[PDB]
This record gives sequence, C-alpha cells and structure tokens, in this order.
Amino acid sequence: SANLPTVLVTGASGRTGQIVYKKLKEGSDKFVAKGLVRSAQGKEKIGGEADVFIGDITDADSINPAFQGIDALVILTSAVPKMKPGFDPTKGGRPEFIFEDGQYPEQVDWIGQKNQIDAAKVAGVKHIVVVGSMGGTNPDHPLNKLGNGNILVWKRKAEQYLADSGTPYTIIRAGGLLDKEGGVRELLVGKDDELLQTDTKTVPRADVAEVCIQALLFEEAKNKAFDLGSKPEGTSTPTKDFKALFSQVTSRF
Ligand SMILES: NC(=O)c1ccc[n+]([C@@H]2O[C@H](COP(=O)([O-])OP(=O)(O)OC[C@H]3O[C@@H](n4cnc5c(N)ncnc54)[C@H](OP(=O)(O)O)[C@@H]3O)[C@@H](O)[C@H]2O)c1
Repeated sequence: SANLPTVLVTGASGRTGQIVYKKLKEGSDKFVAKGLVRSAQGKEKIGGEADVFIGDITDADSINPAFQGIDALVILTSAVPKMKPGFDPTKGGRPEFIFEDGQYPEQVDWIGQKNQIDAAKVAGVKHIVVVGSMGGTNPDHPLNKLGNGNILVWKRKAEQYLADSGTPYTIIRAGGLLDKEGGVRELLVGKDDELLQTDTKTVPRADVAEVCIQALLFEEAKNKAFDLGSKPEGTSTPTKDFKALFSQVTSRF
C-alpha cells in the first residue's frame, strides 16, 4: 500500500455526488474512484464504468460489495421529498411534500448512513467524509417539517454517530446548494450555523464536491465538523490553500 487510496462515493448519481465521482476519476494521480448508486439508471448517468456499483443503503446486504477494499468513503446520499400529488394552487394552500414509505430521513439519512459507516468500518476504511446541511443547531428549523421527516435531526444523528465512531471523519454542513460554477468563489467555513446570520450562506454543488476531495488530502480535515458557504462569483478570490482553510476548523462536532 504505496498504492493510491480507493475512494468510494455514495449517492454517486445525485447532483453533488456525480461531481465528486467525476473529480475522483480525473484525480487518477491521487485516488482510485469507486461509486455507489441506487439504480442501473443512475449507473448509466455517470458513465456505466465497472467501478460503479448499484445498491440501496436501506438494505445493507446490497451495498456490501461496493464497500469491499475501500480506503475512504464520501457519503453523499440523502432522503428526497417529492411534491404530494394533490396540489391545487388556486385556492390558497401550500404544497405538501412526502417521502415514500421506507424512504424517510430516519431510514435513509440516519439508518442508511449508519449502514454505510458500519460497513466502511468493517472494511477498514481510513477516513469517512459526509455531506449534510446547515440548520442543525435548531430543531425547530422549517426543513424538519418537510414531509414530517425531521430531515436535519436525523442527519445530525448520523453526523454524531460518525463523530463518535472512532474512524477519522469530516462533516461538511453545506449551505443552500447552487447549480453554478465551481472553483470560482472564496469559500467560507463556519461553526454552528453562524453563516446563516450572513449573506454568504449558499454554495455551488461543484465547490461542495471539491471540498470533499481536498478533505481527503489534508490531515487537517480529519476529525472536523464545519459549515460551508461561499461569497458570490466575480466578488473576491477563489479558494486555493485548503491546508489553511481546514486549519481554520477546530470543532469536532
Ligand atoms: N438541496 C440543498 O440546497 C441542500 C442544502 C444543504 C445540504 N444539502 C444536502 O447536500 C447533500 C447533496 O445534495 P444534492 O442535492 O446534491 O443530493 P441529491 O441530488 O438529492 O442526491 C441524493 C442521492 O441520494 C441517493 N439515494 C436516496 N436514497 C438512497 C438509497 N436508498 N440508497 C442509495 N442511494 C440513495 C439518490 O439516488 P437517486 O439518484 O436514485 O435518486 C441521490 O443520488 C444532501 O445530503 C442534501 O441533503 C442539500
């Protein structure tokens, strides 16, 4: 094992996950990519290569092969609520959202992530990175009501479990995600939702992807939990010194 580390990214066909997968592939001088997706559909979306496996994190037997012989894991899975199909705007309600049964945050963001961290640990992973969301400091956050899922709460439960696990970890609580260009913004690190009080509380999905990659390359990123926002493009100088960036972070949770 002068060999480069094998990095498995889960949720690899999701919007952020697909970018991590791409960056892991391009980074063939530093990493060996692997990916886990929920469907043959998702597999083809990211290129159908043989380093992509299909499995469901709520059924732990199915994800086992993906987890074999990995040195690092980037968890990019999430419960995803859908619009309840009954909606009729023209007498003032607001849309209700739901999660399919067995697809609620408790099952996917807590249990699902527990499944992944547990199998990673069985496999002897060296570093687990997880992406979640800002808001977690406030259990009354409106997002928790989405589909009655308590999504932030269950996610933070998995983050806590990860932090308590004994495996070196990086927890990245993203601000509101943007479908905009990465690598073109100064990136900001925060603690305990402080950025929610600022105007720099959103972040390109590409920059979240890049922070995940850099986490893998600096000891400084290990046993760290932090929030991730950004300043807008064209305003200031895009982050390049990640050692500095991660040395700003002291929080373990
Ligand atoms: N949206 C925001 O503004 C916001 C803000 C802050 C943080 N975040 C968090 O940021 C992270 C990335 O967000 P994103 O929008 O880029 O993610 P995303 O597009 O929703 O991708 C989530 C992935 O999870 C996968 N997944 C769901 N259930 C699964 C299961 N049972 N087994 C295996 N995979 C499963 C989905 O697979 P499929 O492709 O098959 O559906 C999907 O690829 C998420 O944790 C999200 O909660 C989001």
